[PDB]
Amino acid sequence: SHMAHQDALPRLPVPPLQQSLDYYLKALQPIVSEEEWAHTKQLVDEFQTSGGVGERLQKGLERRAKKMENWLSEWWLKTAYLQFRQPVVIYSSPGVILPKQDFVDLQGQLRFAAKLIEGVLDFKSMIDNETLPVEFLGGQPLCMNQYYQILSSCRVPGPKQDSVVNFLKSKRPPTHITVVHNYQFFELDVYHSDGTPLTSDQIFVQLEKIWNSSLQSNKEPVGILTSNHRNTWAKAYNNLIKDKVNRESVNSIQKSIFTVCLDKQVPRVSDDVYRNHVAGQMLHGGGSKFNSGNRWFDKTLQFIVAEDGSCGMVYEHAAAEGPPIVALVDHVMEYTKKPELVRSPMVPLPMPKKLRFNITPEIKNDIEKAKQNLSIMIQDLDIMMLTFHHFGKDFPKSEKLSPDAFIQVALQLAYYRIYGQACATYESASLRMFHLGRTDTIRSASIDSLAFVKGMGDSTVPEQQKVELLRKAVQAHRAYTDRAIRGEAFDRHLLGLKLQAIEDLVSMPDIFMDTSYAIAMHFNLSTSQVPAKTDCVGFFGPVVPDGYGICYNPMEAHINFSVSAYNSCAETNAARMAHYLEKALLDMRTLLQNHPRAK
Ligand SMILES: C[N+](C)(C)C[C@H](O)CC(=O)O
Repeated sequence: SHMAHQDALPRLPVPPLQQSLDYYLKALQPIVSEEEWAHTKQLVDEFQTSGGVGERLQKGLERRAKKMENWLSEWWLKTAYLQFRQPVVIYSSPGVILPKQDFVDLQGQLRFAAKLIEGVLDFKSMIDNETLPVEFLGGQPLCMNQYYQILSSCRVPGPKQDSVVNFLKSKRPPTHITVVHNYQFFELDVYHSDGTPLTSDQIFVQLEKIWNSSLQSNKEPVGILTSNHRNTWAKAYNNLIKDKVNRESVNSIQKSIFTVCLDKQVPRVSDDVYRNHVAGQMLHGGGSKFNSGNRWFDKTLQFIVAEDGSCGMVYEHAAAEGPPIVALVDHVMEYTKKPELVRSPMVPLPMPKKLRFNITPEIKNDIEKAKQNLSIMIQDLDIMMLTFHHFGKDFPKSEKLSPDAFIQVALQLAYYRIYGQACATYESASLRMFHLGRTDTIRSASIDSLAFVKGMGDSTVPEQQKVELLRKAVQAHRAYTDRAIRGEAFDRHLLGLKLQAIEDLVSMPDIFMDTSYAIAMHFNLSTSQVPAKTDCVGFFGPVVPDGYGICYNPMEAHINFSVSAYNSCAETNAARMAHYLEKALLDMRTLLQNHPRAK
């Protein structure tokens, strides 16, 4: 947004070596053995010894920060996503489920879909004009650069590493979106000649023509190719755009402000697994026979409107971060409720261009391969959506406790109860207080948390002592959260030293080849909060085979949880973890309330 605003932002810092290495050792203690900790302790010293390797790398990062807006920007985007060759589906692109809608027929589906498009465009006008209210936290400005990445962009396959294209602010910014129905894509202009955007009514009419221009699911699901392994997809992608029409269709999708998916009717399932499936539809689409082919997963923003009223979205992480999405969601959902205006007399409206795809025996073979790959993926994903009705932010806040810290500590209590030990845990922290900041790591497994979980279950340790261990565990977490937000966390900084070493062509340092670093970066628990005003929830796959993906939205009197795991690992089960997590949240409340402070 405002130039003055972004110009006042502090630039991402490089924390002091001794600081980050100290925090590093503290965070390792709860997850490694003493031998492993002792050895890592020795390696940590050698790394920071006078005139040693650590210093040369450290100064490298400091120089790097003087010559760049953000010393970590390109590096994070590159190593976390563009270089991640796993399919973006389930493994990277977050899935979001919005509050169900009440439409009961097709027309209601097109109507809502239309309202939503107008909603996003209203949100877009604010971003174009730079009128979107500048944001703050505690009184510190927050970078607004993430709002410019989510629209009119698209991930691009690469034989070695992908890339991201953005056209929001080009000479001829896009004015069309892409709509896909029954696997067929269309190019729909959402603005008139005079810049004014179409209306909810003008949109609905266009979507109707599209619906008609694809009555049957009688075409190849080209789009499903975007969900295969990035290396496989890069080859199939290249072979796909060897054709002029294909290339032109693809090109149209890449520049489209965003994509809207009008899903087809799917079989009915028992109620107790209904939410689970809906999430599946938003996360991955359900598979080859359902709506997976009704997607273009490279697209930064994909809004999904189900046939049964459900709806949600899925964004590609390369160019999308949490904050923008949350803001867009809240603003759009609210807009779809704001009463319209008298129908703007209808003016002549063109036919939405259909983006055809010439199929060849090779393009068709890749598609069959993509169906098969995705199918395996879905069959391995274990999801359990938990709606914690017991309480939300109200309880923790009435106890003068941060709800996020509380939930995180509950999760630690739940994991320990199941496995009898703690594990490397990750919780997304927003680095937005700094120019171009995306995220840093908050480590939920701490000295205090383990102390709390052990004691919590120790028959000898008194309830009163348990409650004190709990309060310490929560506060420790909150502090870490605040620290990570101010750039005092250490994970990104450690990554930087390593990358700096590689860049300078220096032998990989011992500190990184260390078993302890392998364990510290192997996140059996991957988490993130979605602090939305809308009663929605996010979800994503575990970052490790034997791990869980947990995402939550704390509401006032309840909490929306998503828990994911992989079937290929017998030691992890979604339901069980969700079941324990609930019990952990409740035992924590019971414990807190039975041992108050004073009167
Ligand atoms: C899901 N997870 C934590 C892997 C990615 C986060 O949503 C974004 C981040 O932490 O950079």
